[PDB]
Amino acid sequence: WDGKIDGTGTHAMIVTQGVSILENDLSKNEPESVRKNLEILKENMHELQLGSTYPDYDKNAYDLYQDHFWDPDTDNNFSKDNSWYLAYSIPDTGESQIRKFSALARYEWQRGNYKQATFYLGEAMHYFGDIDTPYHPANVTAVDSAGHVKFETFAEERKEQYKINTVGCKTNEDFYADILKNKDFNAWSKEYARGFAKTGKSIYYSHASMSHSWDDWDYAAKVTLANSQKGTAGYIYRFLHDVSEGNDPSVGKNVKELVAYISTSGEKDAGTDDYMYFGIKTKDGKTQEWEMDNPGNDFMTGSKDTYTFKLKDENLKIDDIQNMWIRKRKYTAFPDAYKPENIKVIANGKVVVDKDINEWISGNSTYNIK
Ligand SMILES: [Zn+2]
Repeated sequence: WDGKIDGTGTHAMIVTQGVSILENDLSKNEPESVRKNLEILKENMHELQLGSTYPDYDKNAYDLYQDHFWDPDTDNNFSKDNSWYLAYSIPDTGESQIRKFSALARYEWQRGNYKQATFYLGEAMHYFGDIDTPYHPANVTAVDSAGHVKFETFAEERKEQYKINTVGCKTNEDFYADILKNKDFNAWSKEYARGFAKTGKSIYYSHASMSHSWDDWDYAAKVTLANSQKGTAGYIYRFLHDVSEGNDPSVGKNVKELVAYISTSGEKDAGTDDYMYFGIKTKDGKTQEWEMDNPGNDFMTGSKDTYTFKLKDENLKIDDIQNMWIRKRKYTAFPDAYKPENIKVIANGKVVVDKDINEWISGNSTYNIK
């Protein structure tokens, strides 16, 4: 879906509708804290709207927006168009970004930073909205087909007539109740998103591609836009319950992957081109290290980078990881100083490390973040 940097456009309509829908379907026996948090959420509507359109204008966006894609069947963005990386990486997809930003959103909310929290939730919904288009889950880029942009423009112009005001049931009913059943946010979000993405991919082949009429496009937009609104409303519902009761999805679960969200200082020369590594040390003195290298230029001055690391051992708990750090090693003969501003480490949908740094890492040195 289209979206403008000022927080207007199809993307903004989906989240704005998502809140109204929720308000409409909210059952009377819904907890009081949920009602209050929704009021705080409506108070911050413009940040939800800005976050919903922001990823397309984010200056450190991938050249092709690879991560805005995800095939629910193959489980990747364009087969491996990021340009798949073995032994170190973990390419981001629309699906993983929903999880990343969802974790950031709950974290900020829990500390009363509603402004930042809502912006993050907004970004998470941008990615869900995308996977609910016909083209994104089918992995059909703008380069691959002219119908891609054309379809999103068709939708943008008619967005007003595709708004829905309810999912068709109250929150105490099946659709919403199901959302709350699985405490493992991550396992849930993946399946929930898969269902909508499969419907979008089907719609592409049966109605939204360039082989179809314009009465077909109307039907395709009506269905996928309705589903986008419906699914967003559910995500918001889940969010409100999670932030209101302080539900934690990481509990007891093994840590199979770690996600690092790094903000590089905006100061002159803060970015670097040297080899960067992220490492962990376990209580038992066992260590693992991965090279941080997604890319197209990582660690640019003022950028925000995401890395996902898969752990070797699969029986570890969060408390088992004694230390974590970042280490830099020179590329050429002269070290390239690096100045990170902050680093957050996410495990099982929970921000486990929120570390401000704001200092140079001049040469070949290690810097503990935990
Ligand atoms: Zn979009």
